[PDB]
Amino acid sequence: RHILAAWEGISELPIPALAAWPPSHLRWLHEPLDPVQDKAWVQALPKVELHCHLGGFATHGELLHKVRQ
Amino acid sequence: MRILLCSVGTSWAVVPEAMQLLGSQGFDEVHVLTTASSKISPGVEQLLRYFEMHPGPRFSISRVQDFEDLRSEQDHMLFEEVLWRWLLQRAPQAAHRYICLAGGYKTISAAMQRAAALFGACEVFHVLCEPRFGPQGNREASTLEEVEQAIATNALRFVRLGPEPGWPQLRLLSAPSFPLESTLQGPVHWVRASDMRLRQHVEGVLERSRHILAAWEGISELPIPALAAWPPSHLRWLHEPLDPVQDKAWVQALPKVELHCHLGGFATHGELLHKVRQEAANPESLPPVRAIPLPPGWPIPEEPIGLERYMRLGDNNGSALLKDPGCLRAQCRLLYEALLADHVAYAEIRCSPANYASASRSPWVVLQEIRNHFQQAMEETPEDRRCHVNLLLTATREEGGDRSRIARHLALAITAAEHWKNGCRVVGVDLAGFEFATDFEPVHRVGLAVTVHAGENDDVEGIWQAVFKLSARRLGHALHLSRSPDLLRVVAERGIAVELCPYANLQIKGFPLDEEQEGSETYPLRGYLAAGVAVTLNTDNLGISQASLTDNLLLTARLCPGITRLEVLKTQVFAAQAAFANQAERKALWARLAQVPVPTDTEQ
Amino acid sequence: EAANPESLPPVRAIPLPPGWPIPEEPIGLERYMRLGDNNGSALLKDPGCLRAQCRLLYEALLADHVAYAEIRCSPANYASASRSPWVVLQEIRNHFQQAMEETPEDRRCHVNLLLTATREEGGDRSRIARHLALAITAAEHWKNGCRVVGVDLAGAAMFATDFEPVHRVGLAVTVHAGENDDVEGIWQAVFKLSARRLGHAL
Amino acid sequence: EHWKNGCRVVGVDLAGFMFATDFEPVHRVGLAVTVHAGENDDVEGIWQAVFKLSARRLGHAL
Ligand SMILES: Nc1ncnc2c1ncn2[C@@H]1O[C@H](COP(=O)(O)OP(=O)(O)OP(=O)(O)O)[C@@H](O)[C@H]1O
Ligand SMILES: Nc1ncnc2c1ncn2[C@@H]1O[C@H](COP(=O)(O)OP(=O)(O)OP(=O)(O)O)[C@@H](O)[C@H]1O
Ligand SMILES: [Mg+2]
Ligand SMILES: [Zn+2]
Repeated sequence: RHILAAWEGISELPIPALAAWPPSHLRWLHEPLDPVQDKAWVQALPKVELHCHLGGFATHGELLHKVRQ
Repeated sequence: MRILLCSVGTSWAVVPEAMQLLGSQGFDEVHVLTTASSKISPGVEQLLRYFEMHPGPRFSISRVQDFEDLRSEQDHMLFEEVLWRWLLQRAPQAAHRYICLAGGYKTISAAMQRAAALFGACEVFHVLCEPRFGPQGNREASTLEEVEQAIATNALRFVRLGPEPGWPQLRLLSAPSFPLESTLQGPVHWVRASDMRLRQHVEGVLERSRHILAAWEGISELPIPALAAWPPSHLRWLHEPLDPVQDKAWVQALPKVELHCHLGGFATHGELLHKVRQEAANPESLPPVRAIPLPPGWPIPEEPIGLERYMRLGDNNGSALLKDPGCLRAQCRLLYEALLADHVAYAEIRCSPANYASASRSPWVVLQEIRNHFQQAMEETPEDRRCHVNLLLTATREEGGDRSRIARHLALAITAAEHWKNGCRVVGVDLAGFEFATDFEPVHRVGLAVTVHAGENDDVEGIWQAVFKLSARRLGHALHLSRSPDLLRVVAERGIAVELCPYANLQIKGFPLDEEQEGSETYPLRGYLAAGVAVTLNTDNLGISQASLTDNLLLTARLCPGITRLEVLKTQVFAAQAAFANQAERKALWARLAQVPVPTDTEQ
Repeated sequence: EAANPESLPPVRAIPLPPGWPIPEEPIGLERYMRLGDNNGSALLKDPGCLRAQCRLLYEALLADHVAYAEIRCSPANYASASRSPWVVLQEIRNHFQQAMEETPEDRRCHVNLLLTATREEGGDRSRIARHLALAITAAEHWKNGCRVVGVDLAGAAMFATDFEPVHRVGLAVTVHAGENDDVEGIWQAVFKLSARRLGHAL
Repeated sequence: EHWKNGCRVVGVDLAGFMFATDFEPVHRVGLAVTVHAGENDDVEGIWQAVFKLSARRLGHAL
């Protein structure tokens, strides 16, 4: 059901696996992002990092103390 | 709102008992579909009597005039069609749709179940009544008093099979598109169906959905998403080697993309040359028709003839001939006609307006005339079949000659880039030479795309300089990429398209044809494809080569052994992505590409 | 005479230094440029305001008895999303050609055009490229009447600009001398840019 | 060229160059270049990174 319903307009979805998503979930995906309420969904997302300096990771706090130890 | 579309046959008690599935709430309105058999009459009067009292819900009766008994299968098909039409009409929404299948024949009950599956029903139940009624108390309620007793004694067990959403494609079918012929006869409706379009539409939708679900798995390996709706046999046919002969008609119908085509090499001989000459404005200035003999076996020469002979093979048209306005107009119109005959959806033509300028006609005038001829030809064609033409300016490097033409062409391109923002546009410059970086910073500063045209050399330094010095977004005739793994990897990574002209390459350079397996001299098309390079197949010169885009796509089957048809579709997609078009033209091209011809020889 | 009076910018208030035209003290170049901010690209993007400028200017040369003039224009500064730089130049040329032909051939001031490729304070050399390409395109287009006769280099990038193409099409080059005493600048104009005239070489 | 599996060196990021004279060797060997923008609100640097440094990514191009 879900795949056929979302088949029309499948080139507008970044990940092609989103077609099998329920239509209500796709409508939610098309709604503005909520930082307070969407913390868990973003936290569980598989992400790609392309800009991260190694020398600016543990610059203060417990991480810095661990690095020094 | 809550409706209940029930079925009545010899037993009319189904409807009154079905009127209590919810209980005290009942149904705001109910309907019944049955046959026109005479035996169904007394049940109809009993139902009307039952409706006389408890007239809370709405009431109506519909019988099929062409289906009474179960003595035929065509009658069964007609009954199914009428049931679907009546469900569409008397039940606009399945969310507010309660369906009862207790009444009707066994085939009738199956029809209600199948219709609920196809079009969806908010809830499907089956009404039951204990036989503790009637004489002897061994028969179920079959009269008004007995029906009320059953409804008043809780003698009706209701089995609900659960909601049933149906098919997304079968939930947006409005009844007005499937009208049912009704004839008011008293307090009942006599419904009839004209055509069986509904059943054919449902069957086609179901088959297409099954094909889509079967192809869902490998949806990222299909160049065009619309290929998932093909039958699995078709998708298997698409993975087999391309047949140069049997597949001619399938390739001829493909919507193709042309990226490497020269305006001056189109009508170089034959009848097209004579038509172009006849169109001339002043027939006296026409140069005499030189005698240029084609090599034996043309367009497939026995041995390669190099680039100088190939270029000289088209001296009857071009700079000396297109200086006539009428000849230029005929050239443009005939080129657009040839593009239309090949089903090309997007084409980039290469022109040298400075070569066609005269005392009274500046390069700007020639360029404007070419652009307006192509735009007028485009506008004279239906949008569904219209080939979109864009223009590239060729800034060639003469052998120690006129270097002012390069400057004139670059300035012309930079000006035409802003001049036109719709229809036929000037989208880039073709650099046939350097195979000079200072001359092209202005080209990059205004957003013009650059394509470098390799020729008469097999060096990788030229390709390296074009990629990293000229910032070329496409490469023409880069037949020696495999000879440098770093260069090939860079080309694949940066997404630089490679323009290949099968016939032109074969005639100028020469490659083995119809071999068995890929040797060290085979055409590099499949080696490039396996390396991740965006490869596009083009014509170069329609006239000098005597080959169309279809002919080149077919010859790829002999230059490359085992090349599949999915590979030609991939080349078309690569060309669509590598075109210098804007968002609107790109959308139109992608809409056109989504219509691939259906194979006809999928039987082996 | 604006065609779209609903788009004309408000008439900014610009005060002239006391003693104009003869100031009591040199006001520099930056203050000089700002003094003309009520006209130019602000007003000349209007098709109707670009005619009054071209006609109110030709009758100022007639009242001064000028016999030959070369006007410096920047057609790319007046180009909108619907009027390309070539359309603006196409119009400036024909607004001067039309005015010339409507004057008796005895008091007719002959007007030619120079395209000013001004160095920009953003490194944005796209404007330079468009003007140089426009001048090369208009050099061959018009052989009679009003003509584009050269480019005005009002300003190291130009030495990396490859001004050779303008030389190959027969265009002349004029260079404004910078506000600094850059003797090394006038040297490169004569021998690198092949300038045939020098502006403000004091 | 040393490593071909696992963790690899896939490119270099220029951090304030517009000057690609000493970068032809990196493009020759196939190393991708990402140009990292500075605190200056200039667009000429972006043009040089795109066409002079042949950058494939841009950092903080605001
Ligand atoms: N957000 C940033 N913008 C610009 N430069 C940065 C930024 N973050 C780090 N850098 C610079 O990147 C350079 C190299 O990166 P990295 O942080 O890994 O080096 P480092 O020697 O450990 O850093 P540092 O001594 O500056 O903390 C450092 O010199 C730092 O100045
Ligand atoms: N296959 C090719 N390989 C390399 N250069 C080519 C090829 N085909 C055309 N050219 C170059 O393109 C230039 C302009 O292309 P076009 O075919 O439109 O020629 P033209 O304007 O008719 O002039 P002419 O045929 O007299 O050279 C030609 O002068 C030729 O130098
Ligand atoms: Mg001003
Ligand atoms: Zn070619």
